[PDB]
Amino acid sequence: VVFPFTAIVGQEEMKLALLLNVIDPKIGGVMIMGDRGTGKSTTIRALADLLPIEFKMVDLLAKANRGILYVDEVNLLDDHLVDVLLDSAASGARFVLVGSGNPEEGELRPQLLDRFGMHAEIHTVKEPALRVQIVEQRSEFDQNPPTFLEKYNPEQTALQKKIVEAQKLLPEVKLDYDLRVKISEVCSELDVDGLRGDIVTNRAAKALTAYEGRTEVTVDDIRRVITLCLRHRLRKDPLESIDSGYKVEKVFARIFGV
Amino acid sequence: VVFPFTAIVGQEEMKLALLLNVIDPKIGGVMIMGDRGTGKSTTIRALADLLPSDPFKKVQMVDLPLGATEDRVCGTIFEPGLLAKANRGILYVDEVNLLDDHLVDVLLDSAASGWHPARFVLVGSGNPEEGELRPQLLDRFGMHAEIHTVKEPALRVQIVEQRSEFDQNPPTFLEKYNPEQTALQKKIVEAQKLLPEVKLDYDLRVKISEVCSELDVDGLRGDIVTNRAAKALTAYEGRTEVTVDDIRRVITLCLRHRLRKDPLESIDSGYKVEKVFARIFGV
Amino acid sequence: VVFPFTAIVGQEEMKLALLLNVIDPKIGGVMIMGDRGTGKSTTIRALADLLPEIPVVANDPFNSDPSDPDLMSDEVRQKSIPIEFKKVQMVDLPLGATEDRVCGTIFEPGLLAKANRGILYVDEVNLLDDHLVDVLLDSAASGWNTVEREGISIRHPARFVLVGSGNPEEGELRPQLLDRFGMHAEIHTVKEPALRVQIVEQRSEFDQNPPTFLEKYNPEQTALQKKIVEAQKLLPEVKLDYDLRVKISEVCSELDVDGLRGDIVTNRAAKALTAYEGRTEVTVDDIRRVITLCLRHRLRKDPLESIDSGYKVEKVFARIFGV
Amino acid sequence: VVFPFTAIVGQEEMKLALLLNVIDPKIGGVMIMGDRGTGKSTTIRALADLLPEIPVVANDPFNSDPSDPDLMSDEVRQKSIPIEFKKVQMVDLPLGATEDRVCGTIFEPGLLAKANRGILYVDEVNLLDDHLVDVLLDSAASGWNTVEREGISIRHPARFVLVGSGNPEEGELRPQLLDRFGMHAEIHTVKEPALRVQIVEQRSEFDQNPPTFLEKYNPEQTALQKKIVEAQKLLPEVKLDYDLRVKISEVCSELDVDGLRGDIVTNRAAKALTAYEGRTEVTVDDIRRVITLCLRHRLRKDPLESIDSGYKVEKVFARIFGV
Amino acid sequence: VVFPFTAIVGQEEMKLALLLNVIDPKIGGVMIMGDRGTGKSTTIRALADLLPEIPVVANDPFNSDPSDPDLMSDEVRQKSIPIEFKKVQMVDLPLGATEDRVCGTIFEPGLLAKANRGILYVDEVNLLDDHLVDVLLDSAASGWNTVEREGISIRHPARFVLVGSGNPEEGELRPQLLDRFGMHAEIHTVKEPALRVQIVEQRSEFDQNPPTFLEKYNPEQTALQKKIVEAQKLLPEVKLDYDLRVKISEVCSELDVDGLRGDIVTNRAAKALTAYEGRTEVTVDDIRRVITLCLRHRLRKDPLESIDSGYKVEKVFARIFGV
Amino acid sequence: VVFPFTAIVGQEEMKLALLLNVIDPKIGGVMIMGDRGTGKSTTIRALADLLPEIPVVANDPFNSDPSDPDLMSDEVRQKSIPIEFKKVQMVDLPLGATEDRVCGTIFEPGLLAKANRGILYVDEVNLLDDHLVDVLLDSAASGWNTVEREGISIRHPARFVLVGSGNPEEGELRPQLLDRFGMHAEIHTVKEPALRVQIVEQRSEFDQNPPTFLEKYNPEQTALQKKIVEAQKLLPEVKLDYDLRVKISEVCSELDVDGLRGDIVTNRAAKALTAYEGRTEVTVDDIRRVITLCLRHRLRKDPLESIDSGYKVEKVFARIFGV
Ligand SMILES: Nc1ncnc2c1ncn2[C@@H]1O[C@H](COP(=O)(O)OP(=O)(O)OP(=O)(O)O)[C@@H](O)[C@H]1O
Ligand SMILES: Nc1ncnc2c1ncn2[C@@H]1O[C@H](COP(=O)(O)OP(=O)(O)OP(=O)(O)O)[C@@H](O)[C@H]1O
Ligand SMILES: Nc1ncnc2c1ncn2[C@@H]1O[C@H](COP(=O)(O)OP(=O)(O)OP(=O)(O)O)[C@@H](O)[C@H]1O
Ligand SMILES: Nc1ncnc2c1ncn2[C@@H]1O[C@H](COP(=O)(O)OP(=O)(O)OP(=O)(O)O)[C@@H](O)[C@H]1O
Ligand SMILES: Nc1ncnc2c1ncn2[C@@H]1O[C@H](COP(=O)(O)OP(=O)(O)O)[C@@H](O)[C@H]1O
Ligand SMILES: Nc1ncnc2c1ncn2[C@@H]1O[C@H](COP(=O)(O)OP(=O)(O)O)[C@@H](O)[C@H]1O
Ligand SMILES: [Mg+2]
Ligand SMILES: [Mg+2]
Ligand SMILES: [Mg+2]
Ligand SMILES: [Mg+2]
Repeated sequence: VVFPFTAIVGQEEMKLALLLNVIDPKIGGVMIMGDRGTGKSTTIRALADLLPIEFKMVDLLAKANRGILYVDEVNLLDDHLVDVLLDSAASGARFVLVGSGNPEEGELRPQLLDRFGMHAEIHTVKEPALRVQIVEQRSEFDQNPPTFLEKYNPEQTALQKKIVEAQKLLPEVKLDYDLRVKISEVCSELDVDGLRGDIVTNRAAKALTAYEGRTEVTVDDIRRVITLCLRHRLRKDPLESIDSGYKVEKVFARIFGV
Repeated sequence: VVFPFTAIVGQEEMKLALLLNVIDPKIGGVMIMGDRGTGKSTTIRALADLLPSDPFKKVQMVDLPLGATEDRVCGTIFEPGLLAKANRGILYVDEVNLLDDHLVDVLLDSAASGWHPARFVLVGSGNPEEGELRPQLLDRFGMHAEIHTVKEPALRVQIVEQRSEFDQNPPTFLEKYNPEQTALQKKIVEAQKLLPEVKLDYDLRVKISEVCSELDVDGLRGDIVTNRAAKALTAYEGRTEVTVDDIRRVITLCLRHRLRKDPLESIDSGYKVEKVFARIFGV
Repeated sequence: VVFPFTAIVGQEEMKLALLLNVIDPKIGGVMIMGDRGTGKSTTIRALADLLPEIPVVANDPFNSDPSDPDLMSDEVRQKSIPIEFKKVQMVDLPLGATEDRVCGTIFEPGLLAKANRGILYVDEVNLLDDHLVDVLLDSAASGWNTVEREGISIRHPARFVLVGSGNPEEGELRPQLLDRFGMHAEIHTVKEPALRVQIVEQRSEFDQNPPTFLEKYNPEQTALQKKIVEAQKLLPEVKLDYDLRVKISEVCSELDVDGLRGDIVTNRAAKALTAYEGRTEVTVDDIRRVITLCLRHRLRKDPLESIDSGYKVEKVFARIFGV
Repeated sequence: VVFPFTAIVGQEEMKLALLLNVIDPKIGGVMIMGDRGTGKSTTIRALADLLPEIPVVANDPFNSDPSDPDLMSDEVRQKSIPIEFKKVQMVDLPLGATEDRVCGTIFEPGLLAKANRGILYVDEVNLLDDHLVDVLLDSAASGWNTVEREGISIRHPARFVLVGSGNPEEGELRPQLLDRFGMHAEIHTVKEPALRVQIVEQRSEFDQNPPTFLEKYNPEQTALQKKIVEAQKLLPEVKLDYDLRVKISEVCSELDVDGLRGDIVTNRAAKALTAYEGRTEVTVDDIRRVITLCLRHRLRKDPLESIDSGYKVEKVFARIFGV
Repeated sequence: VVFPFTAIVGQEEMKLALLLNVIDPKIGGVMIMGDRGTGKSTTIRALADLLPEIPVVANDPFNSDPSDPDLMSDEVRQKSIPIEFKKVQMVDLPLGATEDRVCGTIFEPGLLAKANRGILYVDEVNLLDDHLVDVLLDSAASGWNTVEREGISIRHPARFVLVGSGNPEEGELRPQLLDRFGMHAEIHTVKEPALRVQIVEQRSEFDQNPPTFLEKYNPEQTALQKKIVEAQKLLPEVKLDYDLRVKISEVCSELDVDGLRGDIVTNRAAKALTAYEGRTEVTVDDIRRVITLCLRHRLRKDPLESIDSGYKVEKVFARIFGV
Repeated sequence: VVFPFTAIVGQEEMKLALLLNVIDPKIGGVMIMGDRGTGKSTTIRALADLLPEIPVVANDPFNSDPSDPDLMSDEVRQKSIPIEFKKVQMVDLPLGATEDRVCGTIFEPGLLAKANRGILYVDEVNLLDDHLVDVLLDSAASGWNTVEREGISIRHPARFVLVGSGNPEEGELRPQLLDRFGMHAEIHTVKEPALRVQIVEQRSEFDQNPPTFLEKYNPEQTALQKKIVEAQKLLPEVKLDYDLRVKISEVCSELDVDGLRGDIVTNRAAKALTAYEGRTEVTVDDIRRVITLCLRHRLRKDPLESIDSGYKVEKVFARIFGV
């Protein structure tokens, strides 16, 4: 037995990315770097559950037609891994290319690092009140599993209903041409080395609206996903005075105005 | 069903070289150069559909993964190998530099030798930004193209929309793009027969040999491919002649990669060739 | 036929860690590194006698337990005889060994197969080849055997303690393997002349005639055999106050430590130490005797180590608690 | 027929540690390192002649002790008799031998099985192979061996002296195996023409006629052989006075020798040397002759400093005792 | 279909070296070296067609002389006759070959057996090093190949011209393999604009139709492998004057080459060349035509000045000879 | 079928050692280093057909000795028969021989056993791996083999001369193996033009016809066999008086030589030389001719100094010999 998806607290970057990937798998995969203790492998296994013939998870070549695939070892991979990711999003086995990375040791190669389309980072909690909450939850889980999940059972049905309703809202796009020109302009303003970025963000932010249930796409929607998919492609130079995400925010502000 | 070879926005450098190598099997391949993206792989797979031992069906494109050995490459036993599939087809090599072996040398040697006869094309790619190939092994390739990322808002949105369109309805689009594709196929079929009729003046041969000799280019490989490429281009334009202008359009990208590597200063690659061409010609 | 446990002179810190870990297997193992001599394993191999007893289903090569389906083997899960008194088994692997014995060979029983609910001892862990050491990282932290190859599949629970020793002036395992071991303790050399004379005389005396000497120490050691079973009974009665947890999670968070890996063990180590003493409540003193031992190899900082890690932990503890 | 022992000219220091090890088969081993030549490898192979007898049961590859019911290896423990006296054996392993015969694979007896309680000689231990050296790293100084190659996992007694030679120009020993040996003796070439003439003449004479050369020394060899047996029975009578045991321990403190192993071996050898002379009361100037050659290779020091590693031990000896 | 030899334009030096090596198959081969292009690997392939015929025994795994020697090689010695009068073959080895394949294993012949008394072509000799270059250091210059691998033990005759090429900007060879080569012919690319057009036209004409090209050159080329054969019969009739031989060694000693192999080669090459041109005598001109490109290969490396190769040899030859 | 040994032009010093190593086959060996060419590997190979005869036991592969001490292997020693008077042999191992055909395993007779009381020619000894040179290190200078690799436990009586060649422009020998060689000789290229003319003519004439050359150089060779047979029996008659044996060792003491093996060889080589010129009394000029090449390499190089080895040895001779 594993935690339900509504057990992780505070840290929420991966949730948005994984839920966006689940609704539409055309984006690709997600690359996450973080420590070996903060709980990267625990939260993902939760997402394996509560996933909506009569249909109702793979860990590292044929049984991948439905369901995500977790690698756990791609970071130290030297080569070949390119073959599996190319073959995945090439029709003749659609699945989510969720992956695990570490800030040190293997960092992959810029030739491959631009085949994924999503990237989020992990930061420390730095909160005594929250850490004791997590410790208490883990302890009461360890005391006995079965009664713990039943307590959090009610919200899982609501989450499933929301995901199912949002999945079938594909025609809701209403994406404005002027905003498409503006996003292409801001992306092309910095060095991106290809057209991989523009296609990913155009089909990502729109889908976020489908999560909420609205129809139109405004600046607020894009602002929350613009950094998350156009940061690791910004490998300008090792002279990193500040994190590239802040540079993305700077160019975002200088163009739209905020 | 795949993307047609007419909707690729811009990038006339790759298309011209690919067409020339298609209409002239003995040129010796291309080494498309550039950074990531910009449709290196889409164009190659878009070329295969646009196509109609010693003595016929539809052509097939053959590719191999980066991780391979002689178990599949050789195709040892009457088992036919991977190369024994393109008797009238094409073969693709990716990240050539990442393949540290003599297998790449074997493939180059198998070219221009129809004895198992294969007679395919040898498009090369990779090396976005990870060290140039060996100065010897790079000298057995016909022409060296180049790809650069488009820098403009008007096109950058359009291409994206175009791609999105192909995911709205992958079928029901070829008929919309049918008339453009058929025009190119008929033209290339016609041009494949007019080639053995071009005449090159002896006087221009002296001038082109002088142009080659003025540069400190080693060997004679720079004067066995240009003569064929100019004839192929002139035949492609549907004529039986050659002027000084046609050679100019297939000389910069045919001999650029044979130049001296020495970084004495920052002379541009094509600028030196253009300067020499202007110096020894009346253009 | 070996050196009795209650004959070691000095080296108190290692004994405390070993007994604390053997009280409750939810520890994560113990790491021992230090100079030659000083009886690194002279003590570890002496733990065969000082062990409790557990019930095991009869004629079970996998050493399963009554019920406990979560960790119940195949022959009791899908098929479902009486249990009997049995001893906790300690097994060790040599530095030079093949890979056939460690894993399965096809079902044959592997080295880990006859290691459940026991203690795994490795000697000179810094000299083992990387081929074998990459298999233990699979069975550990997963609690399940993996070998199912050769066309026929087989599953097997696997859980041990994995305590080991080594030498610090040759290498330190892998950067990631250090996090598998929950506890880490080091030994120095006692330089008091009287203690050295005492240990030399003790070793010489035992070297004369084994059976007469060991029996002399019988009255004391047996008492320990009837003092460690008390901790395993009073353990599920200790309680922690919110003021204690809010500080055990504050001291760790103040230092640049990996998230929720150091706080969990320190919350389960001191809480068990009282059971060894015999009380039912935890005081501030009990924190001081386990805080240094637990948060040592998690402390990742700059390569410069002019200060002492134990000194840093003690001073931050004093500053936070005001002691 | 090999060179007789009591004919080697000079080299008094090296010609005593071997006898000390022969008298008491528990101290450890003697590793001899010196310049090329000097006959390091001719004394060791000639030691087989001067050799006492020990009792060992009949029809047993392990050569177990008929008494001491705690040392029975495999089946005579279950059976718990043709007791016979026998000469102890000498077995040397070649440098170009694999691990098949060193440990044992099939249960056939390995090379280590054939050298129980005897003498194991290694030639040019400086090189070996850095891979086979690991299996014997822990088998010695433990008294037990375990083999698990295929289908057999049995505990195997193993004890020997592990004498070895070397050359200090092809590398240095690993700082872990260096502590298994007991004493370290250095060799310096002779520098007097008369002795060189003597050794050349004696070698030529032996090469002239092997058999008639032995009779010129046989009574001396018999006389030496009688002395070893007598000193092998009077050993458990000597006794170290308590003040001396405290005094010797303080020497190990000042030199900062890591590990409490130098103290044990230094004490053990002092008793044996006294039994060789015939007395039964150790005294100062009797351990003075056995300390400088036992606290030299265990002395970690500054990379360069300025000591031959020989003056410091005697300086501390003089400071402590006073001579 | 291959490019006819007589159609190759230019390169009047390397053609001479190859032709002089074919007529007298004992000089020691050539080591053609130069920049890219210029057809270094075209002529070698072309020379296969223009080759003579030699007698050989049948059923023999490797070529051998029918009855000229006493056949001290293998069972042909005491078994002593089918002769097929076959043609000498061309054998080449790849850069990725392995040592066992070159010699043999459990008796399967290797590459050496095939390339005996023949032209063994080595591709890019500069890159190959260490492995599979030490075994070749005894098969040549001795005539006998010794194989003592995997128990199999025989003796193998072997001698070959060993024609090898390579690039001049990828390092230089070690001296041991450098002196096994007879001559050393350097290639320089044509630079006159009036000449390259001819090469381009000839290549284009050949590529248009490989047939109807040999007939355009068949009468001319068939007049080449008639002068060579006739030159072979005349060769064992030349008589170099004694006076010249004195002066030839003077150049060698004055230039201070290393060894003595630099004087046996020159005489044989001069005799073969003077037999090629038709006469049955030797003049000064014949020496000057081949001494330039024989000794230069063996000069001493010197980076202290800017003196090229061949220039010094010509200067010394002019100074010591007539004019 | 091979080049005659007595027709070698010049190089007297190389001819001296290869004869002294056959008259009394108890010296360590020889080592000759020099430039390319100059026939280092031609003189050595010509020695095969000029050797004496010794008795052998039946057809044993180990080449035992019937009328000799207890050195007749182990299987023959059970007896203590037919006599054949065979001729000694020389066996050479290649540059890439596998471990199977050096120590021997299966009992398949190894290469060392088949080269007992013979000569082992190690060509190009400058290029040999760190392996295959240790298994050769113990068999020499000890005269007993020990193979314990694959289930076989056999001790072989092995003894050879260990003749090796090579050139010094590719590395330096290891310190241990550099001492097993007996005497070291140097080769320098000839410079007189007339000698070069003679040597070229000789080689060309020999190559012209393999036979009908022994028919010329027969009488000058058959006299050498009876020149060595007589000298092989007068050796155990010559005695060096005690006056000079004291002096020779002094020389070594002055040169700071390492070991006492560099002094035994000279006292034996000097006795061998005087038995070759007919005399039966060693005097000066019979040890002066051999002390130069038997002590040249057993000397500390000390690259700080800039004095050649040859001059230093002769400089100190007159210091104590008054010349
Ligand atoms: N209480 C003690 N303190 C120190 N040394 C002791 C003590 N009791 C025994 N010894 C001795 O210390 C030595 C160390 O024993 P052990 O076999 O464990 O070696 P070690 O050096 O600790 O282990 P390793 O060689 O694996 O590092 C032995 O000689 C042992 O008799
Ligand atoms: N007292 C002595 N000191 C030195 N050498 C002696 C002495 N007595 C005899 N010798 C002779 O000196 C020689 C030394 O060679 P030996 O085989 O003993 O060396 P080793 O110990 O194997 O040397 P290495 O250190 O090179 O392995 C032998 O010929 C031996 O007979
Ligand atoms: N006389 C000639 N001189 C130079 N090139 C010639 C001559 N005759 C023909 N050629 C042509 O010149 C070209 C040189 O290419 P080729 O393959 O022979 O080069 P190469 O010397 O073998 O090169 P590499 O060093 O790369 O192996 C070929 O097309 C060959 O047909
Ligand atoms: N006495 C001699 N001195 C020098 N050279 C001689 C002598 N007798 C013959 N030669 C000839 O000199 C040449 C030397 O070549 P050889 O093969 O003997 O050299 P090497 O010493 O074996 O060389 P390497 O060091 O390459 O093994 C041969 O042609 C040989 O016939
Ligand atoms: N919400 C949470 N916040 C903090 N820590 C958590 C949380 N959930 C689980 N953990 C802890 O994190 C552990 C998993 O750490 P994780 O980083 O996934 O390991 P790894 O990176 O080695 O796979 C869990 O076993 C638990 O102790
Ligand atoms: N006309 C076009 N010009 C440039 N790029 C294009 C065009 N059409 C599609 N693409 C892009 O090319 C990408 C795939 O090719 P590419 O990434 O270049 O392959 P590779 O990375 O192997 O070179 C697609 O993601 C697509 O967005
Ligand atoms: Mg230990
Ligand atoms: Mg020795
Ligand atoms: Mg070539
Ligand atoms: Mg030779």
